[PDB]
Amino acid sequence: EKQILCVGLVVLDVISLVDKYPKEDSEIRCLSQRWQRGGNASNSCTVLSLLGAPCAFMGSMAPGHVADFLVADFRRRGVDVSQVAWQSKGDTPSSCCIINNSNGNRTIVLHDTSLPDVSATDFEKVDLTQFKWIHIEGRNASEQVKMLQRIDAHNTRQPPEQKIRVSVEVEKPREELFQLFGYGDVVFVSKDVAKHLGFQSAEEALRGLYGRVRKGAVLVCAWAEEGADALGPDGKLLHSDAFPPPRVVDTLGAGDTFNASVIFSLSQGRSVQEALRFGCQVAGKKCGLQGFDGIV
Amino acid sequence: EKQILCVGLVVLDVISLVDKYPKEDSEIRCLSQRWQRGGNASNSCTVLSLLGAPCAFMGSMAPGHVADFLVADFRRRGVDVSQVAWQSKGDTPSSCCIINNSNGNRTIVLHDTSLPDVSATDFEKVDLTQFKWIHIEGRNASEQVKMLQRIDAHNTRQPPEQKIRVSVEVEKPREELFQLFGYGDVVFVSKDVAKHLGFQSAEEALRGLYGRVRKGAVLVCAWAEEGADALGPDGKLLHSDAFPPPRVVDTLGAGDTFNASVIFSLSQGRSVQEALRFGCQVAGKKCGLQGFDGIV
Repeated sequence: EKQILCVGLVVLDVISLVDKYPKEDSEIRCLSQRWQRGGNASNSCTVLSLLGAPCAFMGSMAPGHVADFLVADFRRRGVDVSQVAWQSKGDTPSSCCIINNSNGNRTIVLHDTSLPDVSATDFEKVDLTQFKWIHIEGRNASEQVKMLQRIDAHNTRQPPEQKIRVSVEVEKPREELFQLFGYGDVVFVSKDVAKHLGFQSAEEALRGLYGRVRKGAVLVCAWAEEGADALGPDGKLLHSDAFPPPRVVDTLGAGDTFNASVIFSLSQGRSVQEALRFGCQVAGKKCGLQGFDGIV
Repeated sequence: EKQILCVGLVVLDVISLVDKYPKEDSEIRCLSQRWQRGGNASNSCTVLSLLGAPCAFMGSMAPGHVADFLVADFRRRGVDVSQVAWQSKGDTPSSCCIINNSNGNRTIVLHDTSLPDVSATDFEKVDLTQFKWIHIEGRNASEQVKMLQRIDAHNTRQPPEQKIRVSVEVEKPREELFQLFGYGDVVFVSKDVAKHLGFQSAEEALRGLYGRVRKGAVLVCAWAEEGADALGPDGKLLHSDAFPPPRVVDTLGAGDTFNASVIFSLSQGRSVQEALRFGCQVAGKKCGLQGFDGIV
């Protein structure tokens, strides 16, 4: 059975919950503390795996303690890591995150050696016959365009039933990523890119950005508590409410859980409306849980 | 040569070395990062190892990756882990440590909650004929006294020449530990404890607290830049100046280096006076060093 590939960043977050932020030069105990693999492409694989869809992660890593921990996690959850671009030097990104018990505050100390990004030449070496869906976390745009072009060229030599579906996320606020909009069957734009572009709601954003997508494509924008919306080539704006959990305990990865869910659903041949709804159910559920496990 | 046994915590410390201490609700970018075996008894075994002294660690660990790292590290250093108390489930202690670059202060967010402690039951299964010196990190006091009494019971049927020497560390400001004083030939008390009880200097700390030890014991107190002092049965107050590094960069475990150096010095039949200086020479140098390698 063909897998879903997710190209993006990975990170080891060490998350600590405390009652009060630590005064310098002190030793205090934790309420809780967990080690969690993260990064957008990385979380989507976590969700795709729990939802029972075979998937693969491709990103940059370097050998070391963190990579070892990260690869172990991937494997345990069944995520394929064969396509990973290993680098000669640097460390795989890691961070320690202290979380305040009442204030909700989050201080992050981050270790990141600027590993070269997955390049077009890295992606040339990936055999595409294994994949049914590919999803690219927008980062180094001009290289990623080459990748998307490579996929486009692949699809032209294939019957429709066997074409690879492609999705793209534009989640950081940078001029360079705009070029991604023109590729992919599904394009995810985040609230924060949307608001930074001056848009005040998911409706405006879709209607404002749709002109930038390849013909036939679908633009999706999830707006947290206000649900999620989408716009297709037929111009009807599809909506889903959010599914707020009784208490929102953890938000880290909710957007990644949204995207993976929409991908999974469209992947299973469901409709955009259905996929929007599904994305919202799963994301809301995750928000009432520590990490990703209890989603399914 | 018989082994020195160290009883207490073992921890996988995630050190992050930063420019300035970070402000709450902010994302600072790390200078360097690493994993270190830590925990008080654990660090003392690292130091005891570097001096060339055979040693063994006893504490609670639990199956998983964290234990794999720590155990591996114990072996890299020759430390005997056969006396360890393996639990069936739960997670081995781990922590997030932030070290300042300029001042060199260390801030610890420890996670030592999961596992049950080394019980007095566990300790009876220890062949006391293997060790010449048993050191106990003061933690679960009421069980630790049982262990100490069992050692006292053992010494009774052994001549002065070949009789196990015992020490205790009182490092946390929790009343529960006050009992431990009456046991052990050498009783380490820290600056963090001394100040909690209202003591201004290392001298007044020893004077006030000596009535608490057993007849003929040695009360030690290290006080960072102000060296370290000691008081025995005779009553002559021995002191030592501090040997500061050319540039203080890492304080994390400096106390655990002092203790270890004093224990070592003493077990090799030197005097309290010489022991102190050695504690200060080595503890000091460890402060100009990122890690424990190079302290001798």
